[PDB]
Amino acid sequence: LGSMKTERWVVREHVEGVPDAARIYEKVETELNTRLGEEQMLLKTLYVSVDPYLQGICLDTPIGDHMGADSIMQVLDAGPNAPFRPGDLVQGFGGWRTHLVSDGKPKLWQTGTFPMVFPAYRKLDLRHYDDALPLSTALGVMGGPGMTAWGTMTKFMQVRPGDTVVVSGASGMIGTLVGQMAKRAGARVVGTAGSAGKARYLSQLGFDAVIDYKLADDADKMREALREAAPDGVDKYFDSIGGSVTDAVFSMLNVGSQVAVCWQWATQVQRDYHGPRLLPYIMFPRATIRGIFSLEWFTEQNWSALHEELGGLVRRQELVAHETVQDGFEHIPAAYQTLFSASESNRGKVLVRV
Amino acid sequence: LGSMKTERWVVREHVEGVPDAARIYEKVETELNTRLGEEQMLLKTLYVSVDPYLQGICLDTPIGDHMGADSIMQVLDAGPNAPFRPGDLVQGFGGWRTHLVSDGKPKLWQTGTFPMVFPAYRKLDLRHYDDALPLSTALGVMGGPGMTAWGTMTKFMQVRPGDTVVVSGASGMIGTLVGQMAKRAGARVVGTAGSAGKARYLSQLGFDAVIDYKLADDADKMREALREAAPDGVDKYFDSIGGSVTDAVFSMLNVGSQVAVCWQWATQVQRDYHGPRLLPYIMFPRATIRGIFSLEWFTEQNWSALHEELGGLVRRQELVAHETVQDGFEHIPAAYQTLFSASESNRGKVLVRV
Ligand SMILES: NC(=O)c1ccc[n+]([C@@H]2O[C@H](COP(=O)([O-])OP(=O)(O)OC[C@H]3O[C@@H](n4cnc5c(N)ncnc54)[C@H](OP(=O)(O)O)[C@@H]3O)[C@@H](O)[C@H]2O)c1
Ligand SMILES: NC(=O)c1ccc[n+]([C@@H]2O[C@H](COP(=O)([O-])OP(=O)(O)OC[C@H]3O[C@@H](n4cnc5c(N)ncnc54)[C@H](OP(=O)(O)O)[C@@H]3O)[C@@H](O)[C@H]2O)c1
Ligand SMILES: CC[C@@H]1C[C@@H]2C[C@@H]3[C@H]4C/C=C\C(=O)NCCC[C@@H]5NC(=O)/C(=C(O)/C=C/[C@@H]4C[C@H](O)[C@H]3[C@@H]2[C@H]1C)C5=O
Ligand SMILES: CC[C@@H]1C[C@@H]2C[C@@H]3[C@H]4C/C=C\C(=O)NCCC[C@@H]5NC(=O)/C(=C(O)/C=C/[C@@H]4C[C@H](O)[C@H]3[C@@H]2[C@H]1C)C5=O
Repeated sequence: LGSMKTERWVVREHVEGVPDAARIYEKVETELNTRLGEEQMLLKTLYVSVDPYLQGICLDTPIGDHMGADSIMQVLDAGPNAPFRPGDLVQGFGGWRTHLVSDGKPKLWQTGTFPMVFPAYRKLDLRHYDDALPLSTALGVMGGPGMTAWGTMTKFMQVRPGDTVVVSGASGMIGTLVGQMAKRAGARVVGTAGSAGKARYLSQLGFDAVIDYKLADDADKMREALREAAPDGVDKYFDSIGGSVTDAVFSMLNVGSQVAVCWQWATQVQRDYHGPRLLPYIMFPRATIRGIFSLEWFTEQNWSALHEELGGLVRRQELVAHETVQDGFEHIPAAYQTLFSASESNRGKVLVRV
Repeated sequence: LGSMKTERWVVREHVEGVPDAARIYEKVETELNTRLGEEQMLLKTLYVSVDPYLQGICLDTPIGDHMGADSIMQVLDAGPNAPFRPGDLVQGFGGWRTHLVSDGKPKLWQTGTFPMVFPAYRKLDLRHYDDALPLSTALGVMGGPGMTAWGTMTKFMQVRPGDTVVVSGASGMIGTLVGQMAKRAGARVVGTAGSAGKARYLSQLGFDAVIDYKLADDADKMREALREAAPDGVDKYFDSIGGSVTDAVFSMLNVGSQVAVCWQWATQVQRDYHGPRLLPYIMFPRATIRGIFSLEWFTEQNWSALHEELGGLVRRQELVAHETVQDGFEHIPAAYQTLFSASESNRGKVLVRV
């Protein structure tokens, strides 16, 4: 009847808007019972992801509980019917915890806005990873974010040569992957970034035009920047921002256009709940708008196609998937903070190697 | 060579909001030159359509111009290179005029909000019509509105047995037609209507619930009636109204739900331009939203299809395509006004026999 010392980051306090990592999260020591049920496993956390969607996960986490997050774990011990053996690497929602016990089965997010179901843990096979595509990429381009970009661009958006594609929130991993895929499919690609460096970075990834969303702060100034960046209209919009940039894009939708709603940062994070009605603007364009919830694509078939298609382009150097690996379980909230407010210096997926 | 006296309804004044049809329009005598260019035809108007979408056509029509509308016409006289011969019957955007000279070719709506192109005149064939499917159906179930409903239900929405289908604006020919096709695919069809007498007309047509949209002023009041009317949520939504009813339906979208946007009466007519941001409610449901602009389906193949699929069911009494034909050219604007003020007595498509 043993037990082990583990550390955990827990939700101290609920604060909406831009969260203040130093204030919401407290690092505690915790005794973990190492006694396993017949198909439970004891796991060690090797990497964790920090993502903006955690802001609204946290505001749904009971005070005192650990911060959920996507992670890479190694099995230390396992009961006789556990899905994985000791040594196996898994990707799943381990959280900001050094170690944990779980059977890796799918689990409801009880206190979520929706009845969301966190996926079963995914076995990672080392043959898929090398120095060009390290194991850590199971939290980025070979993970949720990659699956979001690749799934949208191959199961919904049909970018054609000549199209103008708008990507809001382009500086992040998903945005840059969508842009680079769109460019490969032959499109003019316009993005929004948040400073001259980031906008230059997107220009080095192949974006044809980059608009500063800090300068163009309202839909009118934003309408101006789009009309200059996209003079023939918008065929495809990959939206992570919402708000007044999305209001702007909807005024200039072309016929048969397609909008993918991946996130609404300006609503979720900036509490912008009311705005110009958008549906009156989509009838003549005959525009199709599809909500994106990439969990529906987490199948073994899609993960292989991901590693074939997307892993290939990354390895042949036809496609840049950049990540930023902060070291140290104790710097997890400092890494998370650098997503909001400190996006300067931040390229791609931010991970923490523990 | 020669001329003939005609009457025309012209736009004398622009009035926003709900139309004042007696203040907007003026009936004039107009001498038409009847000397025909080589592809021009002289046509005589048999029926005209009055529709809510005419409110926007009007506001885009220069003062003094004639009011455009959908009509059934008959070729009196035709140049040698005309597309049709005298005696031929055609459906086209002839307008509130007793006679006109046109060449039947597609025409750009110069002054539109959108660069829309009115279609070429479409020859009708009297063989195709009997007492069950009168010639006037070329302005209803065998015309515009019929092609809007049928096209949506066979080209976009995949209604499957067990769905809950919600139709805002259900009393008219389009909502009525959607519901009946949805019911034939196994759905539970919920609607809205404005009376008790139409509420009972829809139910008797096979609707399982009918909210009264006048009782339901609010997005709150509308959620409650919907929750009741559709307890398992919405999988399909045919929207003609927008506004607060649409804000309600978007709060209870099921997974893989489809929304088709037909009109936004609440914004177009009632001038409600702001509301809750709706896009942030579609991501988890993976809702698909498609603007409708049925002009895209006006193809020869699609008409023959519409005749055969619907003309069967309508004729065999399995599909109710009622119509309300007002008599008298001098009454066209009064018939148009009832769509907005006195619909309690209308049934299906409103036309005017000239
Ligand atoms: N529905 C789904 O299935 C799904 C799946 C995965 C992810 N998501 C969500 O979708 C988003 C996209 O992923 P990502 O990796 O591309 O995220 P991300 O870009 O890392 O999010 C932060 C970035 O967005 C930019 N940004 C911040 N505030 C902005 C604003 N108000 N207007 C415009 N841009 C702004 C910043 O660019 P600068 O650095 O240039 O300031 C920053 O680098 C994430 O927020 C994630 O939570 C949804
Ligand atoms: N996008 C396209 O391609 C396309 C093509 C054709 C038509 N449309 C539009 O689609 C709509 C449907 O066509 P239709 O022929 O069936 O017209 P309709 O529904 O007969 O239009 C007027 C009717 O709508 C109802 N109504 C008025 N205000 C309402 C409200 N606030 N909420 C709910 N219902 C309300 C009234 O019904 P009660 O008598 O029950 O009050 C009235 O009978 C029209 O708006 C039409 O212009 C679009
Ligand atoms: C173990 C795999 C992990 C599980 C994580 C759960 C993550 C998903 C859920 C994360 C947060 C959430 O659901 N917050 C409350 C709603 C706010 C807001 N409204 C939405 O509709 C929405 C999303 O729809 C997000 C989708 C994320 C997509 C992302 O890809 C998933 C992560 C995935 C990589 C929002 O954020
Ligand atoms: C000759 C065949 C005729 C040609 C007519 C032209 C009619 C179409 C045009 C009618 C009005 C219009 O274009 N008004 C300006 C936009 C306001 C508002 N925004 C929209 O996107 C919209 C429509 O999307 C309308 C679609 C109608 C659909 C209708 O069915 C067509 C008529 C059709 C039956 C709106 O109403």
